[PDB]
Amino acid sequence: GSSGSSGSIGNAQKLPMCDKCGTGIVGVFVKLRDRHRHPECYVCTDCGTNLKQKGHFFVEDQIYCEKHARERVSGPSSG
Ligand SMILES: [Zn+2]
Ligand SMILES: [Zn+2]
Repeated sequence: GSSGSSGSIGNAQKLPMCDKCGTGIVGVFVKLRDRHRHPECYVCTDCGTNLKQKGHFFVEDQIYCEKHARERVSGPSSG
């Protein structure tokens, strides 16, 4: 464990907090339409594949891989 993260600081430039985890992003990242995510979180939510090239889909306010997304957008409906 690190048990660090020390350093007193006042105001700070606004950062696009990731959606998957929920933490202020810094540096390289994947900016979504109206949302923001990390360069590693951008991966699918079901399995976790790099949607960098493949791409991400919108289902129930979530992101998945065409492989999973298609299955969700097409099929049953979980209340
Ligand atoms: Zn994240
Ligand atoms: Zn998936």
